[PDB]
Amino acid sequence: MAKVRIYQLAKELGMETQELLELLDQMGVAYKSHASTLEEKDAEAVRELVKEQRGLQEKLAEEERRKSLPRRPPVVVIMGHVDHGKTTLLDYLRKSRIAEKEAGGITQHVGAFEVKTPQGTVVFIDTPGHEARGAKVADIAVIVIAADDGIMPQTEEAIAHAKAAGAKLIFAINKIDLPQADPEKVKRQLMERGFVPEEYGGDAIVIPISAKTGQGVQDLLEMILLLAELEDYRADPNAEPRGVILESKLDKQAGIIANMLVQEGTFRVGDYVVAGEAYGRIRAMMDADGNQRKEAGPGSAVQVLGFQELPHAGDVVEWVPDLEAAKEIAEERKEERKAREEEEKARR
Ligand SMILES: Nc1nc2c(ncn2[C@@H]2O[C@H](COP(=O)(O)OP(=O)(O)OP(=O)(O)O)[C@@H](O)[C@H]2O)c(=O)[nH]1
Ligand SMILES: [Mg+2]
Repeated sequence: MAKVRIYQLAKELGMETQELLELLDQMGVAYKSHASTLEEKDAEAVRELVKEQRGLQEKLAEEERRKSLPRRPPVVVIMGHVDHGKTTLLDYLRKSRIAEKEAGGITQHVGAFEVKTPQGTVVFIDTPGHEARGAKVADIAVIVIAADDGIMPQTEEAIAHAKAAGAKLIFAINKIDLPQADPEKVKRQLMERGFVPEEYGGDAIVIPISAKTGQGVQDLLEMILLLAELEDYRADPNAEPRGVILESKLDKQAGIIANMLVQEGTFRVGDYVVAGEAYGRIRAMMDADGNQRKEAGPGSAVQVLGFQELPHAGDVVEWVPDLEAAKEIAEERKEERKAREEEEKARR
């Protein structure tokens, strides 16, 4: 130092000889060999210019990986005709989820539950129902058909709903344990309706299963996760929090509560949110496993406390910066709802 030789400075910077010589050439600093001596002006300039380029590349790298978003579990709705085994399938799926013991894990109903597999986690919507807009909830819809019954128009219509809901269809032929079961009949029904099973070279997905047995139900999961990978579901935990109201109700010893599914961003306790005209602050959050949750990320379905009113199902839960923002946004929707219902006076 004062003055330093190039081979010494290179050892300081953990740098290769030719690397530093290349760099010096760029800078316009003349030398002879790496044995040559550097002026302190040049040396300090090198020390600094090395810092820039290094930090910059780490900056370029860090901002490159964040460009790639974390994945999210698939959200799955189960549908079908009455008696076709919908509920039993749902109920079974719960039972397979804790294969261990009580509890622990109060297993409270947050409007959805998660089935964790060695492949990955699947989010199943658990709530009514028959289904009788709103915001997109399920990525995947599972259309259940009894093998001993087959395709009713009810099933046909539950199919067209999921297509209007933008959900990828998965057909499950159920009750295959019955002697009067006819899975082939159902395939022909699906085909004549324009859904061609993969085995026949079409894009339709058909998994035979028994909600009674548990037979092939494992296959159904692997396929969901499979199609999930095909669709590559992902969400940004850092975006402005966005979610959807599954169900909202009243526990008299509690008061207004809401079951919410998180889609984008991360909700936290203390956040102000507005769902439709409903709003409030988040006092607490509780998951399917019962834990009191500080934060909720995409795929998380949680119990929410602190809404002022009961929010409508399927409404979008959206983060807001403060209480005054919640009021104004929620109120503005009320005015239009009110006044446009007086547009519903005449003549409609
Ligand atoms: N043999 C057989 N019976 C089943 C199977 N799955 C469901 N069931 C029977 O189907 C009957 C009613 O179907 P659920 O499982 O309750 O489905 P669900 O509640 O009727 O569905 P929705 O009426 O549309 O609400 C029950 O008696 C079940 O025992 C199955 O995989 N095999
Ligand atoms: Mg039922």
